[PDB]
Amino acid sequence: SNAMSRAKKWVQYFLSHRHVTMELIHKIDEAHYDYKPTPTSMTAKQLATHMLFSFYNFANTAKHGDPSLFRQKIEEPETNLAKLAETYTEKTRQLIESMSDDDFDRTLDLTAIFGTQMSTAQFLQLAMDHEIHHKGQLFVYVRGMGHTDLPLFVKRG
Amino acid sequence: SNAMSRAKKWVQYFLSHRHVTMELIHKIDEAHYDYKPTPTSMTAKQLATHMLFSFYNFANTAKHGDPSLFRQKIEEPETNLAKLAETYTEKTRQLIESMSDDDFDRTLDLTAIFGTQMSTAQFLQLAMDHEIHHKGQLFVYVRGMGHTDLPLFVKRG
Ligand code: NI
Ligand code: NI
Repeated sequence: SNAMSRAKKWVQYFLSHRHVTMELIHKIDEAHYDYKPTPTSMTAKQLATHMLFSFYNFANTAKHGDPSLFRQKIEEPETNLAKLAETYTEKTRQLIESMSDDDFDRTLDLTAIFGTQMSTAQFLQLAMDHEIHHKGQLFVYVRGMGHTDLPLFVKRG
Repeated sequence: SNAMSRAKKWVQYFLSHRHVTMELIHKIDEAHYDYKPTPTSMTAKQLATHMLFSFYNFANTAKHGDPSLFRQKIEEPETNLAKLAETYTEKTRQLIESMSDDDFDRTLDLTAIFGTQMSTAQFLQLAMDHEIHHKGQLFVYVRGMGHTDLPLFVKRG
């Protein structure tokens, strides 16, 4: 029988990147929450928050096959990035882990949003691309704040 | 005969990102070739070059199922980024497009390099993650140079 479900594969793929995101987030102290590489860039706190919430929305939508969920506003009082990070990483992990293998084949009607329909797997690949994209930026932020010992962009696990 | 048009799917996936990379590269004039967001960061030219060459090596290696190709040094006189970009984007596109669907299942012995064996498809996903990762950084560079009208990080359709 299969050693792992699709869900389990996606979760490992997710974590191989999100773990790095979290390592980077821990290098950001309150003093740099509002750091910006450029005058028109997001603050570090904005960037990190956007990554956590946006991915949660992708997973949430994917899990429930419901496109309306996608732009549902997340209101969270947490304030402390690191705690926020661990909270939403766990919520996101659990959503994905709870999916069946057919769920990944379900078609999502996203014309209203991406102007197109899409398999749940393509949709999740988009969420990954989005996370990897922003993590790349986060790398630049963190070096800008002066940190030089940075993790590999992706974890061997 | 390739029932899944794997190559063709990968190519479309590749281009949906590489096209944005190229749009960004065109916003970089010779005057900013050596721009760096931080004193310890790669220059814009170094970053863009690294993306073009690294991906070419992934594809090259994938196409020929030959791990030795991977760290083969690329020597290129071009100098002009944009031309370099279009040249290597086309070479990369052609390599991937010329692959059969079984090629994507071939196992690559990469212990010497990543300390692990890997399917060609996982290997190509790594190449994509790497491109997306660096394109994220390139976005920070380009805003830093002063450009504010930036493409979406990925082109759909
Ligand atoms: Ni975003
Ligand atoms: Ni790299």
